[PDB]
Amino acid sequence: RFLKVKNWETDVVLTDTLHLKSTLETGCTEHICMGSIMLPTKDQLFPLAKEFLDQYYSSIKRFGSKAHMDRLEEVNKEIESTSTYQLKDTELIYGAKHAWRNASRCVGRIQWSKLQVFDARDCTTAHGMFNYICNHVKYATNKGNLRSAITIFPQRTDGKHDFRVWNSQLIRYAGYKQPDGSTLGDPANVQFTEICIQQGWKAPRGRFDVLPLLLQANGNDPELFQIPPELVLEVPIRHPKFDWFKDLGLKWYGLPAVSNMLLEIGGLEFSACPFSGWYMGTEIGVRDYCDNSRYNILEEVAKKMDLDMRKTSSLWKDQALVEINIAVLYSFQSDKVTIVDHHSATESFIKHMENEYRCRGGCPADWVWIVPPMSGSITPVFHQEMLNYRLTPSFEYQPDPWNTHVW
Amino acid sequence: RFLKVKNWETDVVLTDTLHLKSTLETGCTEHICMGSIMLPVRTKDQLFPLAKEFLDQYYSSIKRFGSKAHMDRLEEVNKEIESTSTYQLKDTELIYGAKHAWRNASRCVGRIQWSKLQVFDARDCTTAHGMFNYICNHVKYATNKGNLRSAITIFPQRTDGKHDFRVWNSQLIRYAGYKQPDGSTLGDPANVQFTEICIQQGWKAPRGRFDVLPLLLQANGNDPELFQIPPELVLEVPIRHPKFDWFKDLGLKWYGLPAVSNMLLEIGGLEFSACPFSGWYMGTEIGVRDYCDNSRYNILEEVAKKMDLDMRKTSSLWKDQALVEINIAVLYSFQSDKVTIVDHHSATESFIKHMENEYRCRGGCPADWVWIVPPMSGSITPVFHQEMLNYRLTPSFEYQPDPWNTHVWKG
Ligand code: HEM
Ligand code: HEM
Ligand SMILES: N=C(Nc1cccc(OCCOc2cccc(NC(=N)c3cccs3)c2)c1)c1cccs1
Ligand SMILES: N=C(Nc1cccc(OCCOc2cccc(NC(=N)c3cccs3)c2)c1)c1cccs1
Ligand SMILES: C[C@H](O)[C@H](O)[C@H]1CNc2nc(N)[nH]c(=O)c2N1
Ligand SMILES: C[C@H](O)[C@H](O)[C@H]1CNc2nc(N)[nH]c(=O)c2N1
Ligand SMILES: [Zn+2]
Repeated sequence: RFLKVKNWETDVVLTDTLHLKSTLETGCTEHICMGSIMLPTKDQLFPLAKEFLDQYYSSIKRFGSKAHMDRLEEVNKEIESTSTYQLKDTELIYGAKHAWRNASRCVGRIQWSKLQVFDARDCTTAHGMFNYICNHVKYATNKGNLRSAITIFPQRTDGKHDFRVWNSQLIRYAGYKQPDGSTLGDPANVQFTEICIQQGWKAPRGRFDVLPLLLQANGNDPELFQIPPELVLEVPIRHPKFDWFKDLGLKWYGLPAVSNMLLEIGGLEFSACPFSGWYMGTEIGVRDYCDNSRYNILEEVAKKMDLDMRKTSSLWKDQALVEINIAVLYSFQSDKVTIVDHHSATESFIKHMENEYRCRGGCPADWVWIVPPMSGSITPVFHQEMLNYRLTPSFEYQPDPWNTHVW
Repeated sequence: RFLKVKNWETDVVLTDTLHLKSTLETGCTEHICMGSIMLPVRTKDQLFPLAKEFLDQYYSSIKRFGSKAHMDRLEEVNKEIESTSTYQLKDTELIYGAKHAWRNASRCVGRIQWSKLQVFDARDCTTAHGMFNYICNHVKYATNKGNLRSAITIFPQRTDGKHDFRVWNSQLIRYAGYKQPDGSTLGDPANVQFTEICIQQGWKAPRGRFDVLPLLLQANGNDPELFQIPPELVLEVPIRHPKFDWFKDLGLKWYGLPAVSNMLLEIGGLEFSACPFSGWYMGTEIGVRDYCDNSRYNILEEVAKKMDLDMRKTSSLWKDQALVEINIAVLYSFQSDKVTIVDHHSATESFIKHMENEYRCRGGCPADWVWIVPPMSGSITPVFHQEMLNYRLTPSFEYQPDPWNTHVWKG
């Protein structure tokens, strides 16, 4: 019931009790571990509301105070009557920060309590959503000095009136499958790029075309909007030693802003809740550039490096991978856009884990996601046992809106 | 129940039914995942069903399930268990069992090779001197002058738990570690505790950085005894780099034969506490873990210095750059010396094909992602993008406690 996790590099042992408040389910059973699988009513709501308000009033040292019991009563009445309820701003801010705090796949959680929350619950149209999103982008970008932020649109009601950002992130590059047969731009978004075009977007038809936003208010059909390019901070990618590198023509955007997730607070569902922080360098240089299904440039870079590409055992993929990643880090740093390297982010996370064990009794952590996609064992997280369990408030996946929306 | 796994690079979907034959536990539940936790005497009572399960499997594999040979063997084993409280495997069953334990090893990326395993039956062994002799023959046969051949040597099974056969070494060939009075370590930090046991037991330690440890062998529950493996039997590779000439001057070498000797082999409920097995190395095992772990030889800094990387900020990725060079060096040295090694691209690719084949022919392939994904360059290997299901089949290899922790000294 009280579980230990060991670091094998340092022998440090931490004791986890926090998991015993695990509300949701993992995918795993006594018989089968699913640790590597990507995705394994009025009276439903009151338990959920109560559990949440209990931890809220607990966090501000007021558990079992008149104000506590009075708020339980009030929410109880509102549910009983309206079949939902509204969070106070304070509860909203706390819930959002905790959804991030509880994100077991997130290495960047040392930062969890410095989160700017933009309350967009009064939003009614896609234009209003667009306004809110531009403001969020400008605020978070902050001329390169990135600041974490979330903008929270109205909660689900009867589930026919959902707010959705159809983009998977606010800022992504377009994907076009060509008469050629290959893929121009980013193949991850080919489907979304066509949904945009079939909706009316005019594609500059290049390799790094910032996609238009595609926004759905109150259950209506989504609308297209171009983010002011002055709001979209981009970084040309160059190497501190290879001058031919620039000629590959690589760029990336400064602001990662996840916009397809569902935020659950006290049983309430926020289906549009775009949030942003900043990149760990390997996200761009390992995954975005080098995944076979992505910009897949390893082969191109290895050539320019004139590595021996004759045999996998020369480790040419590996040598290139590193250079690409030194470049990404160098470029962002040079242009003074916030980025973190995987060494630094993982050391931060170990420090964060320690804090959370000490101050909270634990820290849900998904090793499969926390270990960076390169250089795993030379980062301290590789040697750290983690326990993964699901706490609420949380961020959850939700189906792509096109697979649900009725026109 | 039918379970699906997807590969996110290829969209290939596989269906697992094999997980339904899974007996043992994972550590996980509906409410917690222990997927990254390194480690999460039987009566007749429990022995009967385990023996039967195993013999049903064995008799299915040979296409004789429900045969008279199948039933007779069931009766015979059953009679032996209630007469003697245990039983003996036939040679054929032992061989099949050891093969299947390997095939069922979900942390093993090398399983494409599972069916080519040389099994050495050391069940007539009675003394530590006998064990030394078996282990020398295994080392020589496996090494095969650099052209490595997989093998396992199976010493007698557990009886009452007071008569265990154990190899105290964690692998047959491993380098000494010595903690110095100044807090630093000479040789391999992973082996300090074992090295000290050896010295205590009377080993005269050369006290250098690459001293091959003596075998420490326990027969029949007796106190263990020390033996030196003949040096002529220990194949080693000096480490050099194909472009970096100062690399040899780092003074590194490694042994060619990885041979694990501290695991427990479980077959039909029988427990084989000494079952050293060997194959060959994946390059990263030496180049990433053995040399570059902070708690191991930890040569990353010295290598980085000599490459003259900028070591003042981690975001230079100097650690990453040096790691790759060390690993290129390991593969180059082994290949140049004609000692079998496999790089992590080639091994993980083979594993993916093995895995798809296993889904087709067997209905599944238990696989531990945490262990199967290499310790460098994860996402540029096809296993990183492969969803895997982890579950436990027998026959199996299991952990067991280090014997110095449980042994009753006879004196
Ligand atoms: C402050 C800078 C931040 C850094 C460096 C950081 C780092 C990361 C990284 C590297 C991943 C894995 C992503 C992938 O492989 O696609 C991740 C996942 C995640 N992060 Fe953080 N993060 C940061 C801020 C945040 C913020 C502000 C939130 C929410 C408020 C958050 C919530 C999550 C969630 C929900 C996931 C998992 C997404 C999924 O499961 O697909 N992150 N983060
Ligand atoms: C034939 C060449 C082979 C290669 C390249 C190979 C590769 C590997 C590698 C890289 C690991 C991870 C080890 C670590 O990180 O320490 C591993 C684990 C394992 N392998 Fe294989 N292997 C091979 C043959 C075998 C054989 C012959 C057996 C048994 C007959 C075996 C059984 C296992 C087991 C039980 C583990 C898990 C160890 C543990 O849980 O600590 N391997 N193998
Ligand atoms: N990239 C793919 N798909 C895909 C398509 C569209 C979006 C997408 O995003 C994955 C989620 O990305 C995240 C999630 C959380 C955090 C981050 N990275 C960040 N640093 C932050 C985002 C927001 C705050 S921090 C990125 C992934 C695929 C490759 C191979 C098969 S599918
Ligand atoms: N390396 C450590 N300890 C340690 C000591 C002695 C042995 C040891 O080995 C770990 C397991 O080793 C394996 C297991 C299975 C396969 C392999 N590698 C192989 N290619 C094969 C070995 C035998 C057949 S194939 C290595 C690990 C530690 C570092 C930090 C904390 S503990
Ligand atoms: C805590 C974690 O499970 C531990 O450090 C693991 C991670 N993955 C591993 N994978 C392999 N192949 N070998 C290992 O020793 C480890 N160590
Ligand atoms: C199948 C496997 O779980 C999947 O490829 C995961 C592995 N670990 C990951 N880790 C991170 N951080 N991001 C990812 O997209 C993935 N992909
Ligand atoms: Zn699990």
